Amino acid sequence: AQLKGSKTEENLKYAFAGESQANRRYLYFASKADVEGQNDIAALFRSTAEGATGHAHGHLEYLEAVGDPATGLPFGTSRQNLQSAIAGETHEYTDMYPGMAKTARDEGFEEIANWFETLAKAARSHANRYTKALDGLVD
Amino acid sequence: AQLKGSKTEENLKYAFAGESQANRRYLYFASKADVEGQNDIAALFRSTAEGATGHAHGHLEYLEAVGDPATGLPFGTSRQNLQSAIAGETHEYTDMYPGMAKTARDEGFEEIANWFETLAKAARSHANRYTKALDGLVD
Repeated sequence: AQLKGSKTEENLKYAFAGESQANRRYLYFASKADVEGQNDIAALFRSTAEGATGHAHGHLEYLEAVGDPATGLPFGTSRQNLQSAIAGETHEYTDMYPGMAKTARDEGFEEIANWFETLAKAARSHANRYTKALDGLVD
Repeated sequence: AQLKGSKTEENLKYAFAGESQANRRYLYFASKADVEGQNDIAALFRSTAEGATGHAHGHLEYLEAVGDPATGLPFGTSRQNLQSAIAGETHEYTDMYPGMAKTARDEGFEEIANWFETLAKAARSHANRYTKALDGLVD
């Protein structure tokens, strides 16, 4: 409770975002090393990526006291988690990805705009699957 | 249309941050569902998390030439990837995590301050390991 509204809450959200991206980045770097045949480098990136998973996990555990960094909604139980995932996916397909696609098209990046539209379609599908799972949940 | 400096470059970085966090959040939610015995919700979170990994990979593919979301540095080859990883980890241990630790301590969240300090030390260790890997890289 004391954490809500603090600068530390904001720092935990920022650090969660950074560590989440670090895992994704390090896995991407590992996949590039795979193709290069840099097998030791790939293993190092995968090991450090696992460290970033633990860091992000810890940040999110502290944030369970205040809300999901992506939606502000409570998280913990599957009911709460599904409700938050639905809100996030709905934001992605309604606003974020279509907005990014329009700007990509405005700026002349047609392939990127189509990519964003593909991800809007994916987010709509994921929102609908989460909604169905929530409907079926008896707790 | 030049991607570097465009609004679309910034949107790719932002979308990458969101998809990265989505994977981390969804794996956390999947583990909560495991404990509750909600096996299908757990699998659904894991399946959707795997989709988020693909989305993040696709965003990074577009960003290779313009710069790593975390550092602004070019990425793609193992040498570039190690240089960028070192830069990012060095920022975490010299600036980001120490600053977050100081703020948490000032706000009275002593355990969280120690958590940030632990992560500063971890980032220093990551930077050191990446530096040794770069120093011996055969490319």
